[PDB]
Amino acid sequence: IAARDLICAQKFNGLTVLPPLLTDEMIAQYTSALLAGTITSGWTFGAGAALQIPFAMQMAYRFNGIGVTQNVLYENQKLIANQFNSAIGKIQDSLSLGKLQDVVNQNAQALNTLVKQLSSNFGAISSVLNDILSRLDKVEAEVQIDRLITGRLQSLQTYVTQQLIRAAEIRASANLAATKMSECVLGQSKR
Amino acid sequence: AYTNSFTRGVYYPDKVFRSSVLHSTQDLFLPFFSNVTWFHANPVLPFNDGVYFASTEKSNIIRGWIFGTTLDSKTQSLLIVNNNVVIKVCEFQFCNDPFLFRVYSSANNCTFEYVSNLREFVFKNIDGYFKIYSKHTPIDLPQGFSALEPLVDLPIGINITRFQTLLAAAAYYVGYLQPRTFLLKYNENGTITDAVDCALDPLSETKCTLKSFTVEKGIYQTSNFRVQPTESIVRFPNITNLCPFGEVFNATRFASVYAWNRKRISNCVADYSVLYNSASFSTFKCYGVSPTKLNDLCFTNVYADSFVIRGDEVRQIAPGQTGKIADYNYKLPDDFTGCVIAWNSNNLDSKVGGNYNYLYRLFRKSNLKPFERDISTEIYQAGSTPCNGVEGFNCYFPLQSYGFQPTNGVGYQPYRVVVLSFELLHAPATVCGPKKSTNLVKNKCVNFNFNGLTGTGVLTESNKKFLPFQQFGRDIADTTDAVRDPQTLEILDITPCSFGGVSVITPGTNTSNQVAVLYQDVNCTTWRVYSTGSNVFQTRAGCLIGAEHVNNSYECDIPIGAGICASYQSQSIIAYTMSLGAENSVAYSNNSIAIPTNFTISVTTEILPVSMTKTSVDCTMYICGDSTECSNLLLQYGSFCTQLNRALTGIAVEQDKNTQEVFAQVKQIYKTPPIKDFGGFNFSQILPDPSKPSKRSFIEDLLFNKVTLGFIKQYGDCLGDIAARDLICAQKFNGLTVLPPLLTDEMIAQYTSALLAGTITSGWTFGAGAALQIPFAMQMAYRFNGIGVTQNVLYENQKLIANQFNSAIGKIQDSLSLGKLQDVVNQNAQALNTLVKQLSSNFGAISSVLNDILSRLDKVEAEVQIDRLITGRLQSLQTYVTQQLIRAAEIRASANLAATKMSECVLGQSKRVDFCGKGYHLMSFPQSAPHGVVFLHVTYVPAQEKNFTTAPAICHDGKAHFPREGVFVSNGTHWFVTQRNFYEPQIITTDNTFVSGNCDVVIGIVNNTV
Amino acid sequence: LSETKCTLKSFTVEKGIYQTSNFRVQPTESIVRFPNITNLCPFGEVFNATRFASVYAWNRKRISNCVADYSVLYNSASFSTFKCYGVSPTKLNDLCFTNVYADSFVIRGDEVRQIAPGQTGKIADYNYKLPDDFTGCVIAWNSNNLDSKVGGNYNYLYRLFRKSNLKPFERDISTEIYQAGSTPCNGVEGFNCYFPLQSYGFQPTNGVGYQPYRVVVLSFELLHAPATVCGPKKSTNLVKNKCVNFNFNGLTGTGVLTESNKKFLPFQQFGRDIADTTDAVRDPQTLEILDITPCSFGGVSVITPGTNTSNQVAVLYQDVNCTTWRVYSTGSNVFQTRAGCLIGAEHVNNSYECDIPIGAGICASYQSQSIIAYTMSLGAENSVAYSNNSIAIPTNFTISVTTEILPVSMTKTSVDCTMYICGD
Amino acid sequence: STECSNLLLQYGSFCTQLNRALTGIAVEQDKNTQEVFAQVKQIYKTPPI
Ligand SMILES: CCCCC/C=C\C/C=C\CCCCCCCC(=O)O
Ligand SMILES: CCCCC/C=C\C/C=C\CCCCCCCC(=O)O
Ligand SMILES: *[C@@H]1O[C@H](CO)[C@@H](O)[C@H](O)[C@H]1NC(C)=O
Ligand SMILES: *[C@@H]1O[C@H](CO)[C@@H](O)[C@H](O)[C@H]1NC(C)=O
Ligand SMILES: *[C@@H]1O[C@H](CO)[C@@H](O)[C@H](O)[C@H]1NC(C)=O
Ligand SMILES: *[C@@H]1O[C@H](CO)[C@@H](O)[C@H](O)[C@H]1NC(C)=O
Ligand SMILES: *[C@@H]1O[C@H](CO)[C@@H](O)[C@H](O)[C@H]1NC(C)=O
Ligand SMILES: *[C@@H]1O[C@H](CO)[C@@H](O)[C@H](O)[C@H]1NC(C)=O
Ligand SMILES: *[C@@H]1O[C@H](CO)[C@@H](O)[C@H](O)[C@H]1NC(C)=O
Ligand SMILES: *[C@@H]1O[C@H](CO)[C@@H](O)[C@H](O)[C@H]1NC(C)=O
Ligand SMILES: *[C@@H]1O[C@H](CO)[C@@H](O)[C@H](O)[C@H]1NC(C)=O
Ligand SMILES: *[C@@H]1O[C@H](CO)[C@@H](O)[C@H](O)[C@H]1NC(C)=O
Ligand SMILES: *[C@@H]1O[C@H](CO)[C@@H](O)[C@H](O)[C@H]1NC(C)=O
Ligand SMILES: *[C@@H]1O[C@H](CO)[C@@H](O)[C@H](O)[C@H]1NC(C)=O
Ligand SMILES: *[C@@H]1O[C@H](CO)[C@@H](O)[C@H](O)[C@H]1NC(C)=O
Ligand SMILES: *[C@@H]1O[C@H](CO)[C@@H](O)[C@H](O)[C@H]1NC(C)=O
Ligand SMILES: *[C@@H]1O[C@H](CO)[C@@H](O)[C@H](O)[C@H]1NC(C)=O
Ligand SMILES: *[C@@H]1O[C@H](CO)[C@@H](O)[C@H](O)[C@H]1NC(C)=O
Repeated sequence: IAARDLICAQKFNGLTVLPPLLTDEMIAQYTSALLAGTITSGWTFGAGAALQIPFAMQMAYRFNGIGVTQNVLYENQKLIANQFNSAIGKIQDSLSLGKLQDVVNQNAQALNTLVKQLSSNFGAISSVLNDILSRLDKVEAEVQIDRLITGRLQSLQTYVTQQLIRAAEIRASANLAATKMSECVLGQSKR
Repeated sequence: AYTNSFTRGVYYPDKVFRSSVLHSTQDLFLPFFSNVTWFHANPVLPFNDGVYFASTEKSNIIRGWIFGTTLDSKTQSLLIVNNNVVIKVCEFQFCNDPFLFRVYSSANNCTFEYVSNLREFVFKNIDGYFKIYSKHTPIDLPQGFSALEPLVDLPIGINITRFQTLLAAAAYYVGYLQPRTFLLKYNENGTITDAVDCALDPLSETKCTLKSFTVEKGIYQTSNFRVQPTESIVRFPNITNLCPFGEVFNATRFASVYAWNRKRISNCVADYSVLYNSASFSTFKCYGVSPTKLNDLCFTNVYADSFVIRGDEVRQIAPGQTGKIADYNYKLPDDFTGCVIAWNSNNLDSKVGGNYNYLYRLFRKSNLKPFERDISTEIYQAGSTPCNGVEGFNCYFPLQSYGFQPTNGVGYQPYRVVVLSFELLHAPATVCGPKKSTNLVKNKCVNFNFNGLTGTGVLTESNKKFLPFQQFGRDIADTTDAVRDPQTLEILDITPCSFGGVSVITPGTNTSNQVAVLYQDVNCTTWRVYSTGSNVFQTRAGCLIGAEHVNNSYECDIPIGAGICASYQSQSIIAYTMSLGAENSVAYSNNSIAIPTNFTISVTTEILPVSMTKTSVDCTMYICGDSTECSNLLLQYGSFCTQLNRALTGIAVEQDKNTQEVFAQVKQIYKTPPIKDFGGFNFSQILPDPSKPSKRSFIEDLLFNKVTLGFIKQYGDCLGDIAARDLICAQKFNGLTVLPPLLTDEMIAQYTSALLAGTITSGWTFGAGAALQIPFAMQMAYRFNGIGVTQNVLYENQKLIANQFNSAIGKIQDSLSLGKLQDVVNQNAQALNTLVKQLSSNFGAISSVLNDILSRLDKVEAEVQIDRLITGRLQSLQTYVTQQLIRAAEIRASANLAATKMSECVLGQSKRVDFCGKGYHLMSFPQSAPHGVVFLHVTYVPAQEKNFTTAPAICHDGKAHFPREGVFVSNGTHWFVTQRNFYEPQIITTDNTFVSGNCDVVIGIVNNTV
Repeated sequence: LSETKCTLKSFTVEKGIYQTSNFRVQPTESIVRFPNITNLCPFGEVFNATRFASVYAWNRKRISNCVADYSVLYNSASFSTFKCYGVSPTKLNDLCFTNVYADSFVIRGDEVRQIAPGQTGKIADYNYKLPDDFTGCVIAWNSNNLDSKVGGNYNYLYRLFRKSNLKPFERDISTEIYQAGSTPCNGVEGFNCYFPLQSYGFQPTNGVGYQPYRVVVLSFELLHAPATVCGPKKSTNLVKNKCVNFNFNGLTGTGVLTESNKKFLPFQQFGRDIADTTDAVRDPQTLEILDITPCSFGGVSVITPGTNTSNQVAVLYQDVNCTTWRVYSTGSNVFQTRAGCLIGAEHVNNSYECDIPIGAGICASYQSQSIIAYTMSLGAENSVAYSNNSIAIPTNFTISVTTEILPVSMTKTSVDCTMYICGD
Repeated sequence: STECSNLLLQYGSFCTQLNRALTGIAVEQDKNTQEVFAQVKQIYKTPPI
């Protein structure tokens, strides 16, 4: 069963995956707290104590924010609510995400090619240590084992360098997402 | 009968002086915390790989030792005895009870002779050398750490498996040694004072990896779970006969070279030791295999080729030779695997008068191909004219005859030649060798040898169907994973027996010595662990052993994974689930609102790196030192140092650019105000202090002492032994240097003081051109208008606001008693230190010192080693440069963020949420720090809210009215209109209101009077 | 400037500052320090002995306190085999050797190929074996004139049967009968049992492959511990506080020798650092201990206005404090900064903007015409007339247009690896 | 293989380096998640009405 799993083929050769510290349920808990705060309090909770305010009055504030008078909202409340409900319905209808899948695909591909590069000779007489050691004595075997060692070390070094570059990219994206959460969800943006 | 050693038994591995260092070595050591045996006041004990001996005596009772295999007169034994120190190697005949001088009865021929309160000895036997280390120590085995020093090494050259003690009211101890890895500590004087056994505990593995005797609180990854092989297996086919050595090597008459003979070998056992008493070979050379492995292998397609040639043509039977025989008679491939055997036969093939029975080919149009035979007899044309049979002046008969007389020179004597060709380790094989098979063992980690293929692992029954011509099966990584048993013909799968990840959690060695272990691939709900215990907690990250579970939820202390953390509390380690935060709720309704009635002024600090250290490298000095030979060999890699230096120079200029674009935003320098009277606001703690050797403020001074880090280091400064501990001019004796920043710290402080003066005297006008003066209180009133509060609110609470600001700015300097800035320094130091440390690697050569290599080998033999060293060291430098580039990019991102923050938070008022602090931003002050910048953010925070009833609109007389600013609130009886961020009710009248409705459509309208 | 030109691989240089090689120093003279020994090594007793031992009971003797001048063998001894393993034959005259043993025996002509680290056969298996990590030399020569007698010399024996292979440098001198059929063999012989030892029959009229050969094996260690067997080199005086070339007991190198304060234990001769290079040594004659320091140290930089403007340059020595001789050349003007010592530029007292950055707040520029060094200026000095009842308000305005430039893309490339690496 | 394990010790300062880099990445990921999602330390209930 180890000859087809492709996961414990990785970890029979020393490659392992570590779990995240926060579980998906805890993340969903955080997002639910954010939604409850923004719906009940407006943008007050993002600056200290959360103050309650009726939702229609909050949307009137947000209309004053974009340069329209608040009586325009109160005279079209039902049309606005219907439009919002229909729009969210369309959003969930459409859902029947390649940016997120690309990261997973890249990580899997990197680990799999790392496993695959173990069949190279690197200039020796074979890529199997046991075959080399079954036929040659110590002095004649060091010369081949050293070539294999150098090849596999440079494989690992290449993998680590690529991982560092990808991590820097992901950090840039995470900083952008944090700023978006801070400025679009906890307040109204003018940019 | 049994005792415990703790840290007893350690010797100097080498004879080289070291001091102030930690060194890691592998040798045969007595394992830490092992059980030794106790003998009171003799028996015969084994001698496995070496012995640790100790004797606590008071009257010189222990006297000596005897070593050997059997202690009779059929083998040699070693006697060491005091009585005069006497050392002999003889064929002694010993007694059952030897005591001291009736120790032995006879002494046959000898090959070695030398007659000449806690005593510790170590004995070893390597390469015919009996090595002894010893030490004495004045005072139930005691405790402590002492290191034994080399005593003697004797060339006895005997085989030892047992030993015994010689006795004339004492005790002695016996422990056995195993190959281990130790981390020893040398002190200032060169004495070994401490050691760590790496293969004892996971904590010991962590200590050996960190190369330190202390560990800081955290969680560390250790080696994967390892399992040892229990036993060994041999499985060859069943064969009885012996290979036909007599028919090949003892044949009556051999063939001619031009018609060499070939025969196949199969179904036999290759036991060539039967040739030792009858055949001596002048040539025996093998190509694809070592001569010392032949007894362990099996061979697939075995052919033997025989012929006869003359004495000095034997050198032509080799893969790549030219000559008469190699060209026209017999050629070997370049990829030949086999053996060539030749021996002189002047007694059989020589006759008086001349033997003319052996021929060879002298003329041919073109060279043969490997293993091609040509037995033609057609005349040879050598003049480009017809050659129809007749001979002479153009035509020769191709074949010539050897003439072998008994009285020739050795170069013209007959030689018999055999060539054996075979294949190894790919297909089924019927010519095995003289090894004996054993039983087949399944479902255990064992050592196996299947038809010469050796390995380790677990064997299981398989379901694959090999074709008859296949014997092995390979995986995608090119390793064998299936095999066919050569006797039962069943097929087995081979699986490795090492699997699973392991981690160790520690609170710090300076706190406690207890640890927890996480097994990441185990479900205890279980035996794949080093040790079980009283408490075993199962998580979804693995199985944790050594920590107690609890049901309450704290914040995280040490992250373990999947929502579980650990901490240290009679005192134990506990595991819990991390809490996200407090549990709160909001009293929401459709006609209720809360409005603040008071406020607080808060000051918070933010820290950002701006720069890192600039370095340069002299590659010739790092790679070659000062060897002219190495310097001349390095020129064949010349296009690789300029590249590294270009990258480093780019980084070095980038750092100064970062500092310039963060701090030199204003080119006008504003002097500090001569009179400091700003509506009652105290700035003395952040303005420049002129009563110091610098112009740094109080807070800046507190900041600069909180980071531990430019200087001129002279040659005479660390000339001599002082270079062996500085750790800085150890770097720069190898070509690594640090360049100073272009702007000094005083200049940076000058820029920050100009910024503060501008912002305190001008507001935000100086960041857009000419700086215009304005009283500070009016500036604060403007900043209050900025966040949506009226300016009269500021003017009526000026004393309270000023007092709050002063107390808040005092709290910051109180608290200052910065790991983000220290991390950069630590990383930059560590990288260079490991670069210096990597110069002790061999990289595959015979030594890591150029001078040692060049003191013993000459040019041609020395290039082969110097080139390996050069490749390794170039790789080290390239790795360092790449990591530096990545870190520089990260620092550039941080510096750009700091520049934007200086431009938007300090030179103006920000509307972006949570960009210049927490709350509603008012204003910001920068301070300079080592390699970074610190921002003091001042924000407005509403407080002390109260409840009110609210309506969206008010209907007077059939018309709708809207507040036009703020909200309508009611305190139970009356209706007022107020502002959002501060309670300030007023009368609802026609100027604070506008009418744009008919009072028929607004939901929630409440009618009142205006 | 020439080093900069060679590094850039160009005959022109643009205005700026360039890093050059570190400050190098040449060694003045050479030193040799061996121990004091008078005697000559016993070549006659080993190579000229009347009778050697058998291969199964080979002989071994220790060599110490002598000088190895093997040129004395040229007059009398010709060798058919001489091979060395851990060292080159042309370096033997400059080295010292630590633990020297000589092992001697006699074998037949065609077995000499079996005295090597990884050989198989009768002698390598049952009689005499070498390690895989052997460091030493093997010497063999024909001796048909001494060990051959008419009718057959039967004094030399070897072992033909043994249960298992010998370990390296192991001797076996037993005489017990050998069991070859798995039946009791209590002394009697025949059809299952053999006496383990066989005898060479050496007659003068044999083939060269059946003639006697005398074999000596020398084993020693190099460059780790104290040594008493040295080559025929002559010592010189000890020189301190100068960069010299040294040869201490065969270990060669360069640097400065200084008196030390370390106490080696009697069994130690050298000392190492974390980098695994030798740092301390013990003089083999006075028994004092010296420290070895490299004599190359310090960074150097060159400031140039551009070769198309002028050929004159300034040099910054980054590890020198002229307030001074660790410089290539002195000059009329020398300026001391906290970045190093600058030689070839005139200091001035007025402050400009930066032109060429030097470090720690100092820049340089081209001024009859010379290079000048000053401290960069941060900008103009202004002030604000602040009071508690005053304000300034603009009365006019200006419209300004400014430019900003940003990169968006770079060039796209591809590679054919087979074409770059292997051509065709 | 014990032989390869004993031969690899002449390259011992190259595994710790790789592992340090990977550990840095691993902690960076958890930091990213915290700084994106755990912005508010107060947990608010979903409204009852
Ligand atoms: C009697 C023991 C002498 C050994 C002294 C110790 C080390 C000398 C090492 C190598 C020198 C080889 C000496 C044998 C003569 C070499 C052949 C020649 O003459 O060119
Ligand atoms: C005719 C039998 C063919 C040999 C069997 C096939 C393969 C065995 C390969 C090598 C071992 C035999 C080498 C000949 C003996 C020389 C070694 C010695 O005695 O010094
Ligand atoms: C050792 O002594 C025994 C007994 O006389 C003798 O047979 C044997 O040949 C001797 N061997 C050696 C090497 O001296
Ligand atoms: C070790 O060296 C120090 C100086 O480095 C010295 O003070 C101390 O006495 C020495 N220890 C001894 C001699 O035991
Ligand atoms: C060859 O045959 C002869 C005579 O039968 C025998 O004495 C000798 O030992 C044999 N040698 C080999 C190598 O078979
Ligand atoms: C094989 O035969 C062809 C034609 O008969 C000839 O040209 C060629 O030389 C031969 N090969 C060899 C190796 O002689
Ligand atoms: C070897 O013996 C076993 C019985 O122990 C038998 O099954 C097997 O067939 C024999 N060898 C081969 C190649 O079949
Ligand atoms: C562990 O084993 C138990 C018992 O079968 C099972 O319920 C559980 O799903 C397994 N996995 C974990 C993570 O506990
Ligand atoms: C607001 O808080 C301050 C304390 O900072 C207090 O002195 C003041 O009385 C409070 N105002 C009211 C109206 O309670
Ligand atoms: C400002 O604070 C300092 C620090 O305590 C204090 O000495 C000074 O008196 C304060 N300013 C005034 C005007 O009191
Ligand atoms: C407002 O009322 C809610 C419940 O109606 C209460 O929980 C809250 O504490 C009140 N506000 C204040 C400031 O007390
Ligand atoms: C509400 O306001 C009215 C009008 O100012 C006042 O008479 C009454 O006392 C207030 N009630 C409370 C609870 O403040
Ligand atoms: C307020 O509106 C209600 C609903 O039409 C009406 O009955 C009531 O009389 C109004 N109040 C006043 C004071 O006009
Ligand atoms: C061996 O001794 C003889 C006679 O004493 C002498 O002639 C010969 O030169 C010596 N050979 C050596 C010392 O190699
Ligand atoms: C050493 O002695 C033991 C027991 O006497 C024996 O089994 C082993 O074969 C001997 N070693 C050698 C290399 O003969
Ligand atoms: C060598 O001679 C010196 C005197 O020049 C003497 O001090 C020294 O002891 C001699 N050699 C040794 C090893 O002592
Ligand atoms: C250079 O030497 C002078 C003379 O002693 C000394 O005052 C100064 O501190 C040293 N360092 C620098 C950077 O000038
Ligand atoms: C303002 O500047 C313009 C020149 O751009 C000038 O023509 C105009 O007279 C100025 N206004 C006053 C009031 O001086």
